[PDB]
Amino acid sequence: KLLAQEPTCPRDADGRPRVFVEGSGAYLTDPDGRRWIDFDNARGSVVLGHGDEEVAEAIARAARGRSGVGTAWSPVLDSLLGQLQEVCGGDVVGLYRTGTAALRSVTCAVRDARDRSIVLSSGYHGYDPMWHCDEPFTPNQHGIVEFLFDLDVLAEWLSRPEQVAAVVISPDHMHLGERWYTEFTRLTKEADVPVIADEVKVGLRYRAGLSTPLLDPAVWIVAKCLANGSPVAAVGGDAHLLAALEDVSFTSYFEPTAMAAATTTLRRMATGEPQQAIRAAGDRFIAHTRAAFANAGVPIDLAGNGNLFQFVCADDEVADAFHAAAAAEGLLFFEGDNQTPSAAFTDEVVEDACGRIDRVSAALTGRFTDRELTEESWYASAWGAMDGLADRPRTREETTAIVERLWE
Amino acid sequence: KLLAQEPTCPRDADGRPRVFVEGSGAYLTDPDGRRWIDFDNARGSVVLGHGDEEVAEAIARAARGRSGVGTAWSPVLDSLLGQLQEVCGGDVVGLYRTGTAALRSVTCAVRDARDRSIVLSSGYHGYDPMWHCDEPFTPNQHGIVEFLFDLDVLAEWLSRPEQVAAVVISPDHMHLGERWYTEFTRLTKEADVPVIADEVKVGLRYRAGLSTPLLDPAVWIVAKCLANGSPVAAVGGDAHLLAALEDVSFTSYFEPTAMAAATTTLRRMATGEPQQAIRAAGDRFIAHTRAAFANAGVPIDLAGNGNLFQFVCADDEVADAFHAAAAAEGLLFFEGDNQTPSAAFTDEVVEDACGRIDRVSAALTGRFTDRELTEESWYASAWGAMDGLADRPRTREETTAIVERLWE
Ligand SMILES: *Cc1c(COP(=O)(O)O)cnc(C)c1O
Ligand SMILES: *Cc1c(COP(=O)(O)O)cnc(C)c1O
Ligand SMILES: [Mg+2]
Ligand SMILES: [Mg+2]
Repeated sequence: KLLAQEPTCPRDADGRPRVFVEGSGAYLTDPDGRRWIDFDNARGSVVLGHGDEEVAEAIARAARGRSGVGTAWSPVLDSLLGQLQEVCGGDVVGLYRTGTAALRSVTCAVRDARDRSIVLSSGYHGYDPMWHCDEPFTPNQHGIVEFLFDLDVLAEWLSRPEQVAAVVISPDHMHLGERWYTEFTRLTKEADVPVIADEVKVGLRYRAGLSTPLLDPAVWIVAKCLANGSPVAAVGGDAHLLAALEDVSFTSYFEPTAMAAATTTLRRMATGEPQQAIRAAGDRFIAHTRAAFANAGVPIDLAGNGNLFQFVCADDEVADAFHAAAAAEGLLFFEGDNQTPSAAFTDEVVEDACGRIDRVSAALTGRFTDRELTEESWYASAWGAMDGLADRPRTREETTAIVERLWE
Repeated sequence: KLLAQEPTCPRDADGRPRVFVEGSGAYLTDPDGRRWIDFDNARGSVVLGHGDEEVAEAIARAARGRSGVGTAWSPVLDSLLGQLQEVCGGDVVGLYRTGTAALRSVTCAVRDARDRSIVLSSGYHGYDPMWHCDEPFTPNQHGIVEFLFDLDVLAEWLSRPEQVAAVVISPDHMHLGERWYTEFTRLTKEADVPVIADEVKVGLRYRAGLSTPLLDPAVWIVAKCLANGSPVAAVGGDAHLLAALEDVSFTSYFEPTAMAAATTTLRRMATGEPQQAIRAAGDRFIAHTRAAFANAGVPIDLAGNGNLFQFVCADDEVADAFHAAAAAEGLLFFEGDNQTPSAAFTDEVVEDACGRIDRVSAALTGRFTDRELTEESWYASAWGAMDGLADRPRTREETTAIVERLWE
């Protein structure tokens, strides 16, 4: 009753936040002592695992003042900035406390440097009201045009390239492939319009770097993979587009526990070793689950890979039944959105999770055999998880019909 | 070089950041092993002392997953929200990662609820470009009117109150007295315009509550005194003005180390005991330093009190020489701004700092004896530390002259 905000979090079927009292690695414990396997992982920001020991020891030393103070530049900051530039590229780098703050700051800075008013956007960029819009494909009151990853609309807006400050996208790799990224980059290069790659979710997710070499971002942002859940985001890119960042400073800039979390995690994510382990383990879970449902006649498929995947259900009634059965087995999925295992999702947790999925599959068998995964199923599922239109062959008239069906 | 941002931090006379390796209580150690006394304390957010052990134990346990996980609601959140409402009041509360994010979100929410576009503002509210303006006393492109704590200008804008959504001020108590606040509240009550009290700096600074009962804020924000430097800011107040906060959610919302720091610190700040201890110790330092300078003919005075004070120097050459001498003695002041001791500024540290000040005063003696603090000295110093005009008697035409002198 006291909270004015509505934070995104796991909720029961009555909409009440699920409470978890502790976590370790891949397991959460609820107030009754029941253990759940976490695939949500603070919306994909816990990539090493809850309570990771190396990060925990670094945070504890930082909390005791051993690794610098919030008052001043610390011996480890240069190494953080240098590694961010080595891994992600760019002339210059910047730090923020949320993805939302980073996205607003760089978008305003790029727009100011470009002295142009229109920003073409796809994907979620945070909670700030500058991104709110009543309708797609037209400018909101902040000059932002949502284009739902539709390249026909993008091409039309880029046909008047001089009024476009930038194109900002949150890259998705479950439903957008090589053809989409090749054409996206072709259009933006042709228009000579800088690209802001919002990689808050996919930067460092798949490898020690940004998510695809088919993008040539003028500015990038990463965050969820950077600090095992501690509140750090980073940006980098062309110096002149980020000139306005000279005005950015905030009180907790040098706070040592955030710095310990980001440096310790980035050093490990820069080895590529966590992403390779998660990919293998998550891929085994996906393969098992896809086969389990298909053999049981359960109309649920999967998209994505071990690092980041989603469930595709025939309809919302199947999805509701799936989520209720998953919760009953102690599987904690980010409902309707993307599942992101951490490095604590090891071979033994995979076996546990596969066993829980066997019980989920048994619980759904015979209930929805008549339902089919349709083109509509895939569009609706993708929309819920990557905030726009899947790259599936479609006509322009179908684009309109899908958007009218799925908007709001 | 790599950093696109310009974070506020202690810098040498060439503008290079000073590095500190570790800190404990009130003492910092530099790369050469020299011990410095911190009066900056992460811009006033370290109020218990660097590496406070009780906070460090709470942070370390949270870092091991023992006190909730970033994935989900945990009991510590319920306790923090209740503590905030108990100490600061209000219908509802919200949490943010910086003061800047809190001020932008609250201001946007209040403007939306009030369905009016003009916001009257004094004081610093964070780094967001919404606060930037070319000129005081006129609306910027976001509808914000800077009025530099001038009540004649405020009265002028409030004489046509229906266009005014809110008045947001960062209360200063070094240069604005009880009569300023009585008239401010009289004017805003008369206009029936809600007040947003940006208490990011002074909330809980002087006692276990907001900074003055002479203000009647519809919405408050606190942060620097909340979490001993960990990145937490809080807001609260009238539910209808904060309705838009339902749209606020961010990935690290449930991050456990931040909540551990905030609950542990707030528990102590709620007793009023740290603020009383700091007041006493800082007052002893102020008294010693005022006399040391005055008795040596050094034209530097102090304003404020033990919780929050500043140096008032005759001119910029005196200020530069003072800062260089202080650094040479290992005194770390927030240059040109406010000094905010922590609860680790105990009798022993007071004695050490007073001896260091004796050497600063010795280094300055005989260099500036012929100079005096003028009204210009006081306006210039106050402008640098509290971001507007001191409450000194002046005409409307004199307001114009001071502002023309001091506006960048
Ligand atoms: C979550 C997310 C953001 C916002 O990050 P916060 O830290 O939650 O503000 C921005 N962009 C993308 C692509 C995201 O997934
Ligand atoms: C420092 C400060 C802010 C901004 O807070 P950050 O956490 O630095 O963004 C806002 N208001 C006041 C009064 C401040 O002193
Ligand atoms: Mg989503
Ligand atoms: Mg200041």
